[PDB]
This record gives sequence, C-alpha cells and structure tokens, in this order.
Amino acid sequence: LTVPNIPLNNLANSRVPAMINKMTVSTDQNQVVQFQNGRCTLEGQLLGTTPVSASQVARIRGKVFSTASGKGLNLTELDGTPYHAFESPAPLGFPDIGACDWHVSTFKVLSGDPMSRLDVKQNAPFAPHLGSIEFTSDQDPTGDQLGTLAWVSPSTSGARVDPWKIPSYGSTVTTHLAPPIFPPGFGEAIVYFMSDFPIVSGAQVPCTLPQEFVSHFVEQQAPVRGEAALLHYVDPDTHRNLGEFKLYPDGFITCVPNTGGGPQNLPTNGVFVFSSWVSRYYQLKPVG
Amino acid sequence: RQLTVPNIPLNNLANSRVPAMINKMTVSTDQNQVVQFQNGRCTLEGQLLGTTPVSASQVARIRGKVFSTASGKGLNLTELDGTPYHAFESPAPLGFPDIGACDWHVSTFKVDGDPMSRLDVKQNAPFAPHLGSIEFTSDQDPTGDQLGTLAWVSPSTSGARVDPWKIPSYGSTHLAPPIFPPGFGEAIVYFMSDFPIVSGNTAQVPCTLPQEFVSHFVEQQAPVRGEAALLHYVDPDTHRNLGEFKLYPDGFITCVPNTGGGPQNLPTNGVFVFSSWVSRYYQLKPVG
Ligand SMILES: CC(=O)N[C@@H]1[C@@H](O[C@@H]2O[C@@H](C)[C@@H](O)[C@@H](O)[C@@H]2O)[C@H](O[C@@H]2O[C@H](CO)[C@H](O)[C@H](O)[C@H]2O[C@@H]2O[C@@H](C)[C@@H](O)[C@@H](O)[C@@H]2O)[C@@H](CO)O[C@H]1O
Ligand SMILES: CC(=O)N[C@@H]1[C@@H](O[C@@H]2O[C@@H](C)[C@@H](O)[C@@H](O)[C@@H]2O)[C@H](O[C@@H]2O[C@H](CO)[C@H](O)[C@H](O)[C@H]2O[C@@H]2O[C@@H](C)[C@@H](O)[C@@H](O)[C@@H]2O)[C@@H](CO)O[C@H]1O
Repeated sequence: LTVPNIPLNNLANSRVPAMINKMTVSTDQNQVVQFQNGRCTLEGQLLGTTPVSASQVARIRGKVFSTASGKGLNLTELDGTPYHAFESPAPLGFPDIGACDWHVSTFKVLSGDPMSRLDVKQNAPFAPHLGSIEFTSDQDPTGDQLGTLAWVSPSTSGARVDPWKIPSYGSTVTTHLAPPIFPPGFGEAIVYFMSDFPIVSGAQVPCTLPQEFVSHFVEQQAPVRGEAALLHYVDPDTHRNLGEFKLYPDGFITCVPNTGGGPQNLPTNGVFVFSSWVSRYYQLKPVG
Repeated sequence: RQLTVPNIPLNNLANSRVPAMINKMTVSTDQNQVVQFQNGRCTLEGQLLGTTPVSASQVARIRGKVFSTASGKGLNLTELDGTPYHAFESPAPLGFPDIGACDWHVSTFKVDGDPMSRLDVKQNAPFAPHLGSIEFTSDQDPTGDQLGTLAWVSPSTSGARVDPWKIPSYGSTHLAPPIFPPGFGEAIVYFMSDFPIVSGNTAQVPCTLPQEFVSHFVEQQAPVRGEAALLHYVDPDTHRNLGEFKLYPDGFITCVPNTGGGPQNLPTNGVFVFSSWVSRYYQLKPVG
C-alpha cells in the first residue's frame, strides 16, 4: 500500500469540484457521517456513488423531459450510457450534498450561450435512485444535458445549508448506500478535508478522502495487511514529520486531535506517507 | 523506482486542458501538425511544464482579485490557492486555461443570493496573464477574491471560429516547448473531451496527456531508463493487447495509425500498461 505522494493543497475534494484547503475534526467528535462520494476501501472497492476521477465529482447528465409543472431530467451515466436503477444510490458521480437546493450548470452535448442553470429541489420528485429529478431554469435546456454542481442554497427561506448531510435518494431505496462512518473512539476523531465552495446561507464542504486517494486505491488494488495503516504527514520542504494519522481499511482517516486544536492547525501543504501497518488500537501521538 | 502508467481505463481519465472526461483518442488530420499546449505537460520523471497543475480540479481554473481601471474591470491574478502569483518561469498561474485565440467565459464565486459571476474575457491587448492580470466584462457585479472555472468559449470576432488546438499569447513567457511528431511513421495521440466550444468545428478539446497520467508521473518521481517507454493498450476483461504505443520522456504518446484510421477506432475502455523501455527507433505495429 502507498498513498498519493502529493501535497494536501494539490488534492481534490471528493464531494465538490474544488481543491482541499485544510483539514479539520468535527466540532462534535462523535458526529457520524454517511457521505456517498469519496468512499472507497483501501483494497480499491468504490462505495456509494463514488467515481474514479476528480472530473466526475458532483456532476449530472440526463435527457430533458416534460413534467406536469415544467421540466425534468431522465438521468444517464456521465459518459452518456444508460443509467439503470440497480445497486448504486444514483448515477456515478451524482452529487451528495443533502437537504438543500442545487444549482447545476449544464451544456447540451453550439451558438449563443450554451449554458443552462438547472435549479433542483430535494423534494418528492427528487428520485435519483429511480433515475429522474425535476428542475426549474431561467434558460431553455433541451435534449442531452451534461453539467456540474455550481452552488447550493437553502431548501426553504431563511433556513441554512448543512453540507455534512446527504440526500434521500428516494423511496425505491431498500441498495449499496455507503455505510455510516463511526468515530472509532478512544480519543480518535475522523479527519475531514475541507474545500471553499459557494454555499449560500451555510462556507466549506467536508469530505473523508481526497479524490486522488480514491483513484490511488482503485488503481493499486493493494492487499490490506493490517487493521489500520499508519501514515505520517510530512513537510515536503524540510522533510519533517508533522503528525501521525490512521487510515482504516473501510476508507477513512483519523487522528488524535490536541484539545482546543487538531489537524486544522497543521500546514496545508504536507504530504501523507505510508509508514507501517498497525493494529486497530494503535495509539496515535496527538496532533495540532 | 520503476515507471508505470495508471491502471485506469481510458474512459475514467480526465482531460488535462478542460474539466471534462476523456471519451476517445484520435490522431490529427494533418499528422505533421505541431502543438504547444501548456497544460497536460509533464516529463516522465515528474517535472511539470508550462502551466500544468497536478489535480484535475485545478485544470482551466482562474483566481484573482477584482480591480477597477480607468476604463473597466480587471482581475489581478493569484495562484488557485490565493497565494501570490509572480512572473518568473511560467506562462501564467498554475492551471490557467490554455485555449488560445478565443473569448473565455469563466464562472466564478467570491471566496467569502446568487453567488456566481460570469467573467467574459477577450484575448486582446489587456490579456496579460504572464504579467499577472487580465481584463473582463460581466453582466454580474463580481468584487474581491474571485475563484472559478472556464465554463465555455466562443470566437474572438463575429466571423470567426474557435480552434482549441491553439494556445494563448500570454505576454518572454517561458512556454513548454512544441511537441513534434517524432518520426518513424508515428502520430501524436490526442485525448478528446466533449466541451462547450461555441463555433468550433466540433465541441471537443484535445490534450496530450490524461490528467491522471500527469499526477502519476509527479508522484512516482521515476527515473527514465530508455529513450521511449513501450505501452500496450489492454482490454481489462480479456487481457488482450489491443495496440502498441510509445510514451516519450518529454511527456507525450504516439502510435502508428493504419491508413485512414488510428486509435479513434479502438474501444474506449482499455487500460494502458507499461511493457518495456525501448529504443527511440523502435518501429510500432500499426493500430486502428
Ligand atoms: C430576500 C428573499 O426572500 N429573497 C428571495 C430569494 O431567497 C434569498 O436568496 C436565496 C438564495 C436564499 O439565500 C434565501 O435564504 C434568501 O432569502 C429566493 O432565492 C431562492 O431561495 C430559496 C430558499 O427560500 C432557494 O434557496 C432557491 O434555490 C433560491 O433561488 C435561487 O436563488 C435565487 C436568488 C435566484 O437566483 C434563483 O434563480 C435561484 O434558483 C428568490 C427566488 O425564490 O426569491 C427572492 O425574493
Ligand atoms: C445572432 C447574433 O449576432 N448574436 C450575437 C452574439 O453572437 C452569437 O452568439 C455567439 C456566442 C456566437 O455563437 C456568434 O457566432 C453568434 O452570432 C454575441 O455573442 C458574442 O459573440 C462574439 C463573437 O462575435 C463573442 O463570441 C462574444 O464572446 C459573445 O458574447 C458572449 O455570448 C453572448 C451571447 C452573450 O452571452 C455575452 O454575454 C457573452 O460574452 C452577442 C454579444 O455581442 O451579441 C449577439 O447579438
């Protein structure tokens, strides 16, 4: 097993098309998350809707159709091949920012302004597992539309956006949803990789694996040889070890954050390096 | 360390010049055509060239601070992480788009209602990214620190077309050097993505390395042990070799296309695999 030899600020978020700005631990360190993107086992098994490339993250493709009140999209995979409602929660790469309006910028797969902004609510017609969503738009999109999540806003007036939530993929879900990630306790806290992103009335989107970690694991198909992988976070200029982290086989990273601090207090240009396989209860030196 | 290429099928690789997925390979209609792309450029030893960034989510992005001039508005460019851009030995900030001789339309948000601004950028006199600024017009009112992504392109003037095979005039701008087809019947392999090119001959953008190849080389920091690396393009299900390719130290890929054909006739679900180091003069079996 190796992990990407790339500084953290050159790594992409796995839940929005953005670069990682910093690490942090959650304010409540017992908080459970269930992100559907950025999910991959160390052996290279993709989970949820997680795609391989950073340029598949939080994108939507589909064909415009007429609904009772206006338009909708009959979803396809991002490469234009048919989506089928099967085991995945949604087409691969489908956004997983829950409980908010989405604003998705698409183009028809030209003359004049080729872009349409699809304004999508997560209400009853939001059925991505089934393969359809509805939208309103100030433009007039038709046919095969491909696009990217541009920004998010509250579902109802005066409310707030919580990007730590995931969507409900619909009533047909019974489905390979990626499972919740539980803090393993004993002082350990899940490490979240944060990105600037336009969240209106939120300002940063968390994910649990940088996207290049996901493609690294998929590519490598490495055997898991211990209960956790001990990583060092290294200053790439001085080559000094800045802190210890554990990478778990189910595909998330923890640290023991110093009280009143944590990995948010580390420089954001360090490189993760695999050090050794360790047992499940290997005790980390606190960080930050 | 031993050179490898990503164990990822073609259709899961990102374009290195626009934020998009690769959907096919091809050769240029003039097989003697020389290109000088500034993104997607990296040596096999992991040396980035031109404006090439590491992550697919840095590709064709722009960041800067809005300022007002005597006659309009401009962007004082920074690197994508907000740190200062200095004119030194690069054409522009890392990741800056390299689609030449056309208008750009760049969707940005304020790193801080509708949060988006579309910056409409002409490649005329005030387009001076090497020196650290460009001018724009916008129907919105962007201020302060704006970060965004190239959304679409259109012709510079009314009668014109967009040729995405061209690069900008950035100004001595320290360009990555031209790539020549290297002889022996070989043609440069171009990796194509759908993208909203308005008034292009097609709505596709070529690049010379998939973005994940770039990050792979940067990570691996592998020694070059021969004049060219022979690759096989392999079907991942049957494991059959679908064609020979050469990967050159300067960071590009060639094949010998069959007359009237080429890699555009190959399936798009194959995986490149390193075979061996070969002589510069190694004669490839024709493909497609
Ligand atoms: C002052 C007021 O009530 N203005 C509303 C808009 O609501 C304001 O801006 C929204 C983006 C939120 O920040 C909201 O908290 C704020 O009051 C309203 O925008 C819509 O707001 C709803 C939530 O109530 C959704 O977020 C919806 O997606 C928003 O519509 C988007 O943003 C709008 C500003 C427009 O750009 C739309 O085209 C977008 O789809 C608008 C529209 O209902 O009405 C104002 O009066
Ligand atoms: C029918 C007509 O003349 N319309 C023009 C617009 O030009 C049309 O749409 C363009 C995108 C091209 O497809 C063109 O071939 C087509 O006739 C014109 O758009 C501008 O076109 C110039 C080139 O002549 C530049 O490409 C410029 O960037 C375009 O402006 C952008 O696209 C516009 C549609 C608007 O969205 C602008 O805000 C963009 O900046 C417009 C603007 O001059 O005028 C119409 O009458």
